[PDB]
Amino acid sequence: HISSQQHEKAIKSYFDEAQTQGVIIIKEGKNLSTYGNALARANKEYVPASTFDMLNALIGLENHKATTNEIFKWDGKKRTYPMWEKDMTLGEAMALSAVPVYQELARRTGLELMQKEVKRVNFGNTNIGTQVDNFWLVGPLKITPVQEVNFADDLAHNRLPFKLETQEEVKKMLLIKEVNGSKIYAKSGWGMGVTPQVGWLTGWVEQANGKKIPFSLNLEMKEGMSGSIRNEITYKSLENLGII
Ligand SMILES: C[C@@H](O)[C@H]1C(=O)N2C(C(=O)O)=C(S[C@@H]3CN[C@H](C(N)=O)C3)[C@H](C)[C@H]12
Repeated sequence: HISSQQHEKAIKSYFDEAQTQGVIIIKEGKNLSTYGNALARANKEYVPASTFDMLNALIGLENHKATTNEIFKWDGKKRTYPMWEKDMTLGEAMALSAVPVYQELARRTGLELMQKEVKRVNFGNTNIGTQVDNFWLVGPLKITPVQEVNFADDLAHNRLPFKLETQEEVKKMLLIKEVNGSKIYAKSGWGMGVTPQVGWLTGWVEQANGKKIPFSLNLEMKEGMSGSIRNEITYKSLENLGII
């Protein structure tokens, strides 16, 4: 019905109007489409930031460093975001993007096991360096938007090298919206200790019929933008292409 010229124009506009630069890669079956107002970002490397939480969770549960019911006690230190100053499960930590909890998990896994697991899964550039607790925030781990949607495709279809149980455990943590009768599973990332800042929203749509449509939005965050513009742009784009 609508031409691809209009889809492309509309999706470019969503990025234009938020005063950023970025892309969203969508995958339908085995076919990858690139949209936004900066198409050349697609194969450039950025730190994954809290998008890593997904894999971190996978590794931790697979290797029995945590339980889905386990309560990570707040240590009582002042937290940069007060929504973090509480006890939570990996699940609650996923929604809140509670880095302290994910750092605990990283420490439990340990640098050695972390390095092996990330080679094994072949995630991004696969280098995690020497600091087990911040590699996903400031480097040297980097990944492309194309890689991210492929990782999201793997996970949506349970193709990652981990028990099915582990995958389902981690996926249940990822539900962020129900729209129309479709479900949006995804994780945000905001890389604040890199210059310029990067923003991510990776996951998939599970439609009523059962098909799964993976996506990765990636754009530059600039000082004093709201994090939800990542969501908003993603939603409009999925809706423009009638994926929701
Ligand atoms: C919407 C917004 O308030 C909140 C949110 O969501 N964000 C995310 C996210 O999507 O990864 C983070 S992560 C954190 C920021 N500083 C840490 C760092 N060294 O980069 C990592 C914020 C808490 C920001």
